[PDB]
Amino acid sequence: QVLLLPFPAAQGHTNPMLQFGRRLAYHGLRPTLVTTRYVLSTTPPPGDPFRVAAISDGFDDASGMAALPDPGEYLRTLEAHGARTLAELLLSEARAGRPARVLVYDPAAPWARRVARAAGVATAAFLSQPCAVDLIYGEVCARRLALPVTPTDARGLYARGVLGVELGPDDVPPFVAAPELTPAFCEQSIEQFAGLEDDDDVLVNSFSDLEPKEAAYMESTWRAKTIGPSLPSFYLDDGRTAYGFNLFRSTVPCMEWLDKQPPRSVVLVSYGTVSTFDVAKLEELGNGLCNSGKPFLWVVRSNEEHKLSVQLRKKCEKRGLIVPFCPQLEVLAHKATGCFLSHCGWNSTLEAIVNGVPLVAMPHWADQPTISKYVESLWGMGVRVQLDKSGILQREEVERCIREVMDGDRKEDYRRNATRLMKKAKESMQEGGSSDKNIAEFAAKYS
Ligand SMILES: O=c1ccn([C@@H]2O[C@H](COP(=O)(O)OP(=O)(O)O)[C@@H](O)[C@H]2O)c(=O)[nH]1
Repeated sequence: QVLLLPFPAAQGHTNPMLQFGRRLAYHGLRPTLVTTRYVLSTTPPPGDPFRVAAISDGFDDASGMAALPDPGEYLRTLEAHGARTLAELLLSEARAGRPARVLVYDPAAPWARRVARAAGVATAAFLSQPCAVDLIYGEVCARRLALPVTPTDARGLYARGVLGVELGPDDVPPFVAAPELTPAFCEQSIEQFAGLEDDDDVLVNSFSDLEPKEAAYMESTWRAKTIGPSLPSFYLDDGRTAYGFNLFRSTVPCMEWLDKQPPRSVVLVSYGTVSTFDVAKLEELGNGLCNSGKPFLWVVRSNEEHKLSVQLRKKCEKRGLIVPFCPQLEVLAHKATGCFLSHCGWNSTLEAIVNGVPLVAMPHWADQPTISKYVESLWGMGVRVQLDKSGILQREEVERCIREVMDGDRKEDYRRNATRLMKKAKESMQEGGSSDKNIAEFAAKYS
């Protein structure tokens, strides 16, 4: 089979690799999703065409990340148990008459490539972040840039035609520009690339037209092939596609609420599945939303919602809806959706692009500051919130950015760019498109 090993944490996102796997199954390959025992027992399996299998991260009954909140210690524990149990899985698969043909893995777990290579299984790295960020990490790994990475280093790469934007201090990836703040994440980011040259294939969830210089450099430097955006075929208009109302229509109550709002009127608001906001930050964000006067759909996770006051929740009742989780793709495809106030995680960004939704970017760390710069400066599909002198986001700034995207003199600029990139994203994944071609090549290689 083809084994698919997304980053084996509950906080990891399996769907981009599953959508790659669905495309491989269309070409006749047989995919298995490999997750932790904890994830397997706490989420529904993917269903046809997938098998499921498990490894362990040390914690089969509880969440390893809650147990081990120091990131370095969680990652060392995952490596020790994961590598052992992955080896055991490769053997048990072979003994069950399903020897793995290839292991597709997120190199944010680079021990997986060692284990598979030692089992004589081909390996394909699946980069889950944008080429722009990936190449900066790769230059550090390759010892072409020292730590910390500076805006001067970034300006060099722009000048050499590698980066298509000039990154300032608030735009360079903090895990390498401020590595003392997050030692384990700095190491994780760089070690993604350590030994990547030994893989059979290297894949990235992006498309060439979005980041042309960066994807070209990733291809020539790391053999990376673009295979995205790795989203459901429906949202890419890929029939293997006529008039636009979502045929993949759920019963989720927030969708009923969106159905009653006017076209392009609603602000979707999410800071993703990992970041935590303190009470003060939630208060500035929620008041900004209320102060905007727009309808809004605010995702506040179950594990965060204790921080919302009664009074702010009531204020949000006037025009807003607060939910713990939404069907974000379905939301973004909805005719009522006008803009997305996002932390600019890459999956959320790609989902916004495929649906032509303009962005208000509120980045925290990882790839988000970089993505937010591309959003505002190269892609032109939205604006980034400006923090005050002490690094605080103020309610007045939240409000001003919402208004600027929905009502400002440049409203039509952001919409125009979003629509333009939407069309190119779809093209890339349709038959004969730049990403589709790389998927087909891979599939033939492993048939
Ligand atoms: O209410 C929500 C919040 C998030 N997501 C999905 O969760 C992923 C979040 O990934 P992202 O890279 O944006 O950031 P993270 O959450 O890892 O910071 C995306 O696929 C979202 O569509 C969702 O479906 N519903």
